Amino acid sequence: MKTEWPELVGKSVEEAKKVILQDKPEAQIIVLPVGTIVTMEYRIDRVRLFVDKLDNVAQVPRVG
Repeated sequence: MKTEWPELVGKSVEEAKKVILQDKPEAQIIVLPVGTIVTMEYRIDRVRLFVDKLDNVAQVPRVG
């Protein structure tokens, strides 16, 4: 199972969603500002995108 998407740093949310859904059709994609604190529970189906002021992916997306 692919768990990380280093190739998406710098890319838009639209691009990131297209790629993650190709790779991971069940993905629940969540978009948060960089630095947002999340709760600890694990979801194998979730991929969070931490984005910058311009809605570009700012750090490597991972499952969880």
